[PDB]
Amino acid sequence: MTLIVTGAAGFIGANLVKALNERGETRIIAVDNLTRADKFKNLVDCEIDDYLDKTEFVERFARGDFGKVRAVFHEGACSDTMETDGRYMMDNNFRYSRAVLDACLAQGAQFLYASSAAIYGGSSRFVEEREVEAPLNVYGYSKFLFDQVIRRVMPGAKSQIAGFRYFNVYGPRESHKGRMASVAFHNFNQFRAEGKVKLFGEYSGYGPGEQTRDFVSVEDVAKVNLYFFDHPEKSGIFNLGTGRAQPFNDIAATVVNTLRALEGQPALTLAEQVEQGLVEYVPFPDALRGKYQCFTQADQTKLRAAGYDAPFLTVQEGVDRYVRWLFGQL
Amino acid sequence: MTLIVTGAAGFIGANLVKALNERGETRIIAVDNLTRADKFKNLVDCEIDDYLDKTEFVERFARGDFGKVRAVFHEGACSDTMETDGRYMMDNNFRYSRAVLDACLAQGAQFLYASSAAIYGGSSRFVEEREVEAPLNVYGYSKFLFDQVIRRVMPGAKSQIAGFRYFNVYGPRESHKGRMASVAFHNFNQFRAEGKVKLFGEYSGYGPGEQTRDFVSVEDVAKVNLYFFDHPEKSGIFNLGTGRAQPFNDIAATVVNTLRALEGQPALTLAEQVEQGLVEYVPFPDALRGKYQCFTQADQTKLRAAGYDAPFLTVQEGVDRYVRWLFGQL
Amino acid sequence: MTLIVTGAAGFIGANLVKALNERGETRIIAVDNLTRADKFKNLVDCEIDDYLDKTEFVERFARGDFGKVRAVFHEGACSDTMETDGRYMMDNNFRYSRAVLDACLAQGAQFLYASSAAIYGGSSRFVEEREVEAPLNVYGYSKFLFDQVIRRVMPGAKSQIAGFRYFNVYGPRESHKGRMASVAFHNFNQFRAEGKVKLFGEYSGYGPGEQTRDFVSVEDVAKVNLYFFDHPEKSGIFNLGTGRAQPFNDIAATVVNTLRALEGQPALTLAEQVEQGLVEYVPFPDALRGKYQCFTQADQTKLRAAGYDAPFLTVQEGVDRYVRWLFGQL
Ligand SMILES: NC(=O)c1ccc[n+]([C@@H]2O[C@H](COP(=O)([O-])OP(=O)(O)OC[C@H]3O[C@@H](n4cnc5c(N)ncnc54)[C@H](OP(=O)(O)O)[C@@H]3O)[C@@H](O)[C@H]2O)c1
Ligand SMILES: NC(=O)c1ccc[n+]([C@@H]2O[C@H](COP(=O)([O-])OP(=O)(O)OC[C@H]3O[C@@H](n4cnc5c(N)ncnc54)[C@H](OP(=O)(O)O)[C@@H]3O)[C@@H](O)[C@H]2O)c1
Ligand SMILES: NC(=O)c1ccc[n+]([C@@H]2O[C@H](COP(=O)([O-])OP(=O)(O)OC[C@H]3O[C@@H](n4cnc5c(N)ncnc54)[C@H](OP(=O)(O)O)[C@@H]3O)[C@@H](O)[C@H]2O)c1
Repeated sequence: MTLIVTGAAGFIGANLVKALNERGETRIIAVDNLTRADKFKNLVDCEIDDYLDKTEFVERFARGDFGKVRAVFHEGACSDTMETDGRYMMDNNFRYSRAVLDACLAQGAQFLYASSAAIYGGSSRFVEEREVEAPLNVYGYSKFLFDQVIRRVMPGAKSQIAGFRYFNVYGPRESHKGRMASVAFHNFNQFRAEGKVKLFGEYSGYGPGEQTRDFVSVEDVAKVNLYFFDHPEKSGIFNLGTGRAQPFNDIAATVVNTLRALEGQPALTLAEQVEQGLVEYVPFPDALRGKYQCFTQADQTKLRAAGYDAPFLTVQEGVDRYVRWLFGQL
Repeated sequence: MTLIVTGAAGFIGANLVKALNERGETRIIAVDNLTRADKFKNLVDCEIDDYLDKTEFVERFARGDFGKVRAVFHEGACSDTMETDGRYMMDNNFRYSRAVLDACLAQGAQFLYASSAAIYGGSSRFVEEREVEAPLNVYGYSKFLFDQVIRRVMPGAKSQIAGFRYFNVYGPRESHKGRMASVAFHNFNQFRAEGKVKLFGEYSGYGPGEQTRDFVSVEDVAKVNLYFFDHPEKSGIFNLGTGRAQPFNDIAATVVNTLRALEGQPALTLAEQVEQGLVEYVPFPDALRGKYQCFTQADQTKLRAAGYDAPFLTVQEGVDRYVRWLFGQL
Repeated sequence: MTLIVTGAAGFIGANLVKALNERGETRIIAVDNLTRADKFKNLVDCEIDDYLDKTEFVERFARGDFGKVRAVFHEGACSDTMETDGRYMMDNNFRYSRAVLDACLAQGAQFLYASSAAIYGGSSRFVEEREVEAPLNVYGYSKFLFDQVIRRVMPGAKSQIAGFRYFNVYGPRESHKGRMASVAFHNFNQFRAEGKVKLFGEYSGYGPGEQTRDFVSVEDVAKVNLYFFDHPEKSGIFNLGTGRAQPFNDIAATVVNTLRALEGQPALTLAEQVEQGLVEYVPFPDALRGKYQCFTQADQTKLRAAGYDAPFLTVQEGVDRYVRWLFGQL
């Protein structure tokens, strides 16, 4: 009956908590780090039995302080793809994940954790295979390396181990994420303030805004998590995206067109938006050269094969919906 | 026989200590943090058995260093609503509270603790139910989450669990609270120093000074605590206010008129005070936008239904008396 | 045919040039100081024969560089009531006026010049008599003293000498005046930028926004000027105000209601606007204490008796038109 969500105050974690709550699961231990306070807003409409700081958790879990725990959704991680202290990164992501996993295996708790497509780096295949993994930054490396450990532990594991390589995740509860929030959230606040949105210009062969990613709503991230939570016999590392890749232009053009409908104005093509200065491009930062993915697209074979067969919200549906939820404040 | 008050050197905890002394209860263990040394003034006219820093107390209380303890008045918390380190807020408030609760439950000691009307946030109703609780800042969240825990502990709880959601408390012994002391106290000093008082202006559709709160003197706060102390059979989460919501304008008008009256001057209406420059309005801080409660009014129903039928001082009686008490200094 | 206007690129001067332009007079020497370049806008739709800086003008004028000159409209002065260098103020205002006056007398030219109601200081009568004149700042004194000199020179003067004590003037071509522009102009920009307007709070027994002035449109100012221009037989020093005094609140509220009417919204009362936060009050600046007129109202007796019988635009007609015109930039 007792559930544990780490990263609970965060974008994905709190979304999981909300989804658990909505199916009546409420005996939840929330673990996070509230040093940046505003995250708390994410848990205000939630039901949990306890809160701990990430520094007090592991040793108390291991000790059995929370009793009989059914599952741990391990979303807690430093998600700053620009953080430079790799020692911190490896301790806070990799080592920590390991102590959590060891505690789950020692107790028979299901272990559902967040991985990242950043692991793929500049690959042209996105299949859950070591062969094609080569992360561009130390964040991606911390995730990559934990995935390697998972592959060694999985065959001998009697309790569930399910890892999700989230792609570009967007949706409610990311408001606190700063520069690490999604492009859609960024585009939203930009249009509210300056009446126009921003995207990176040309870089490494891709036109302005033509860099493409697989954008997934949290709604679908939470659905997938619950599916494997419900099937403790399914273990593995799974891509979690839509299998459909789109340029950043679609995010921007969509956010703009949806904010215009909310005020009466008719939809515009991307080109009209650029023409009218509704979309403008910022020159690509030197700090991100060689460390940036210009293309990602989930191969969906593995996830579908495991029996998750529901459709995924498209950019059009999901971003439009997300902007409207965002607009819900005036 | 041994009593313990945390927050002992602060506003409400020191009023509790004195109230206990005024009934021959003097075997008190006092717990606070004297880093800001001026607080000591709150215990000079008091009788206590011991003083401990908040950091060395929880260890000694569980270990039973204080012998048999009848009750704990857990008033100690970080009361700075603008404190921004949520990790500290959750540790010093929430986690600390649970530890005190756990030791209290372990030893069958009564547990009377301070909550806060901040928990209700911008809600339209003020009844002790999860459905109207939405805190606006992390301070509120730390009080909120402890209350949720108490609702899970309570049914099984052998011993007394008394939690009081204080509203806007004013009165003596709050002199050290700086920017967190009551508006009454601020106005007094302001008047003494500049010959005028200040209030926030228009914010969120409330006119200047027209934001409204439920103001309760400490005296009433101290009576309610003693009542539940005398009644270990009574347990619950109670609103502690007067049921009567007044605008900030009233406090100021009262402070100005009481201070005028102390110098043989006639009373003015608010409309005269504003026209005379005795009341002026500072524009509303952007640091408070969306984090500020514009309306509170205690729903007394649950507190009455527990046998506390005594009447509460009004703003006119309480502020007047407090202002006169303050005027005692030269 | 040759006409001179000092302060030509400033507020009143440029209105004189345009009005003269509109009855066929285009033989105009313009004299100003364009260091703050933006005043140049004031002359764009105008016809002038020459432009000189104020520092090179007087020598050339007295020497006869401009040939026969019918009249000089002397509007050029430092109009910063908050300027603290009184040596500069007396040189740029008082001595400059005397040098221009002398040259006029010797050439036989009409001399129309700007005085100021600032001359009356905190007086309770506003008649053109020495007995009720006592300026509060050095600006006022520079005009005050010059007027005394005119009263000595006028008896045996062969050409026209007309001096106008402008009250609070408002209207187009004051965009460059900064903190010295009319309150109507300030409110317009305050409202366009923040959807609310600012006025001074209580000072010296006048409530928030209650200090009153005699507000006169530049159109009337230009009209009175043109009248005496037409009648060289009339000399003297005259009040140029409406005879009607309103509080600043009237200006504020008239500006708000007029802008609201343009966005379709309904008109509000002053107390409504104050309660809604549309009008807020700034603490009176110490730098103005004892240097600030709380009341002005022109006694029109002398102006009428000289022949000027026309009606003056009131605040409601004038400010409304000023606001609509100002709104013409979008
Ligand atoms: N598009 C996406 O959002 C995306 C894509 C790929 C992977 N992911 C993964 O999704 C997970 C959650 O991401 P998110 O979007 O929700 O970011 P997030 O909002 O920052 O959530 C993470 C929260 O957990 C905290 N935390 C960090 N390390 C922790 C630890 N060792 N134990 C417990 N809590 C910890 C973080 O706070 P502090 O860091 O300040 O301590 C943060 O508040 C991460 O594992 C991330 O790698 C997300
Ligand atoms: N208007 C009100 O007065 C109001 C309204 C709602 C709730 N409350 C609650 O009433 C209680 C008392 O508030 P107050 O007005 O008396 O403010 P206070 O004067 O600041 O009292 C708290 C004192 O306890 C200290 N303290 C902080 N954390 C502690 C801990 N974990 N253990 C022991 N002592 C600790 C504080 O010092 P440091 O913070 O410097 O460490 C402070 O001296 C608080 O819990 C507050 O949340 C008050
Ligand atoms: N509320 C009112 O509008 C009001 C009330 C009473 C009297 N007045 C008088 O009306 C006249 C015009 O005022 P205004 O509202 O039009 O202000 P203005 O816009 O500042 O116009 C005056 C212009 O004359 C320039 N100037 C200063 N000294 C000069 C000089 N010795 N010779 C030639 N030009 C000079 C000024 O530039 P710099 O100063 O930067 O050098 C300024 O550009 C002033 O004499 C003023 O005292 C106005």
